[PDB]
Amino acid sequence: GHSLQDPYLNTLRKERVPVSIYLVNGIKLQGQIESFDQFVILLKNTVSQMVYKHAISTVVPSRPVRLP
Amino acid sequence: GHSLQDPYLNTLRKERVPVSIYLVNGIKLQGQIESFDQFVILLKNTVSQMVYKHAISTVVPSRPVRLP
Amino acid sequence: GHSLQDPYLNTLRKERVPVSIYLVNGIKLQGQIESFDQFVILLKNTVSQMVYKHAISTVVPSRPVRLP
Amino acid sequence: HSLQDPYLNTLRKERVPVSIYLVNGIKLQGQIESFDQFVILLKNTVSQMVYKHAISTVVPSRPVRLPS
Amino acid sequence: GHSLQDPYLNTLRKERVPVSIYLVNGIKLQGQIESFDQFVILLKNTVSQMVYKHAISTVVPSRPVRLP
Amino acid sequence: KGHSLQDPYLNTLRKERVPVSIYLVNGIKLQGQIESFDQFVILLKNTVSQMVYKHAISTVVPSRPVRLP
Ligand SMILES: Nc1ncnc2c1ncn2[C@@H]1O[C@H](COP(=O)(O)OP(=O)(O)OP(=O)(O)O)[C@@H](O)[C@H]1O
Ligand SMILES: Nc1ncnc2c1ncn2[C@@H]1O[C@H](COP(=O)(O)OP(=O)(O)OP(=O)(O)O)[C@@H](O)[C@H]1O
Ligand SMILES: Nc1ncnc2c1ncn2[C@@H]1O[C@H](COP(=O)(O)OP(=O)(O)OP(=O)(O)O)[C@@H](O)[C@H]1O
Ligand SMILES: Nc1ncnc2c1ncn2[C@@H]1O[C@H](COP(=O)(O)OP(=O)(O)OP(=O)(O)O)[C@@H](O)[C@H]1O
Ligand SMILES: Nc1ncnc2c1ncn2[C@@H]1O[C@H](COP(=O)(O)OP(=O)(O)OP(=O)(O)O)[C@@H](O)[C@H]1O
Ligand code: NA
Ligand code: NA
Repeated sequence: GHSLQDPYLNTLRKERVPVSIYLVNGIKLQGQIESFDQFVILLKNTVSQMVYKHAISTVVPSRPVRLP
Repeated sequence: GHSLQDPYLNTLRKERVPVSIYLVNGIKLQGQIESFDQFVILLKNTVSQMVYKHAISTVVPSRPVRLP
Repeated sequence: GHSLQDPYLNTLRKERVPVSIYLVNGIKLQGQIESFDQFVILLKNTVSQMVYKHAISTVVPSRPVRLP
Repeated sequence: HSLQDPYLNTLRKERVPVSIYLVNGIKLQGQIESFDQFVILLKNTVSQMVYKHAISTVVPSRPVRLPS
Repeated sequence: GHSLQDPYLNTLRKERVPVSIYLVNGIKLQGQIESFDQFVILLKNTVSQMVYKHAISTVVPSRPVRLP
Repeated sequence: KGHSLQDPYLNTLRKERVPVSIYLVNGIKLQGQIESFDQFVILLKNTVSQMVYKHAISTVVPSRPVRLP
């Protein structure tokens, strides 16, 4: 399920970790995860934007992180 | 669920906030959200059009949105 | 849910409005919506072709259209 | 699938020559030999299985009776 | 519903038929169907690699195959 | 057959810690070890553990063959 995606995203959110989100088309977004639900992530940095999960390849934290 | 996506689109809709919508294929659409449902967004501006969510990567508001 | 997509496509259909349908790969199709269901749209012209909704980015009517 | 199935079944049973445009822009030609919910067997020189998720459009070479 | 895909893939597996698998991105994989489930295919050659179906456009056997 | 192949296959690569290559839909090649996975994502370990959406993966390729249970 999301039995893993969620605590991971939530850990990045809670602790305000800088991340790169890579999109399926190769576009790289940077920021902190402000919030998220089942389908979108709200990314904040130089401009705030709502990102669709279905368009995301990877989420890469800038530092190692406690895992579920 | 859609606990985040929906109040976010509704606030954009209600406050007529100009948005940029970036499609998975890199095309940028521009305008205001007239309405939406689970699967599509109705975008009005110089050009009015129905946009399938599955083709959307990000929604970038022209100014930040305060959620309820 | 479908509260917008259905009445929007049904209106375009009943009114025989010429539409531009942009595919996810950038290609543009033009014609009239002959019919549609959950997964496909039948686009009328020289022949009526079947278009999977999953392959569509946007539907753009040639003229402004209301949905009373 | 109230439209897709009778439409593909007409194409199959009348052995109508078709074009299948894929989401990446590749164009396949042949005839529909069989299909189910997820795949179409496209028949020709070499026959092949096409995933509907990779199809953008299905374009018959001639007009065909339309499901009503 | 799966009355084509399963028996097609299973015939290709049982008979160890050389196949080409084309991905939506243009990549051409070659080998033989080792096993498959609802979502992935195990494609044997130098190692058995897991191919996600959603990434596949077509499956093309190296020779014709009689179905059950 | 549901996930009767994908789960044990990924589980094998996880438990045996076999290095894999994960190719993305856009051609990009990621490399590391499968730390864990759920229905939707795979955690890929190297410098940091990045999260890979399955919907963006075309293939997972083990650096060396392995066997299913
Ligand atoms: N974890 C990842 N997921 C998806 N794509 C990635 C990832 N890491 C790198 N890429 C992409 O792979 C390509 C090659 O990576 P490389 O490290 O050479 O790029 P880079 O110079 O670091 O650029 P960037 O800082 O934008 O990643 C780049 O287009 C990059 O954006
Ligand atoms: N927030 C975003 N989400 C997804 N894709 C984006 C985003 N911002 C830019 N891109 C993509 O990155 C590519 C690089 O273009 P760039 O961002 O430099 O132009 P731009 O700053 O958007 O210009 P303008 O603001 O005038 O549109 C664009 O093709 C665009 O599709
Ligand atoms: N409303 C839209 N939705 C999705 N894609 C679009 C839309 N409008 C244009 N495009 C695509 O984006 C690309 C660049 O857009 P641009 O602003 O140049 O439109 P255009 O090329 O003048 O339109 P046309 O191709 O009809 O002349 C075009 O190839 C077109 O296919
Ligand atoms: N029904 C369709 N579905 C998807 N793409 C199409 C369709 N018809 C044409 N195209 C694409 O539109 C582009 C422009 O088509 P144009 O009418 O200029 O040439 P064409 O005669 O359609 O070429 P062809 O049919 O050989 O692809 C081509 O790249 C073609 O692949
Ligand atoms: N299993 C695979 N899944 C998806 N893409 C692949 C795969 N193998 C190769 N590619 C594509 O090939 C390009 C580089 O080729 P690569 O070195 O990965 O071939 P290879 O698989 O090592 O060949 P061989 O199977 O002969 O060892 C990458 O951009 C990648 O997109
Ligand atoms: Na990149
Ligand atoms: Na094309």
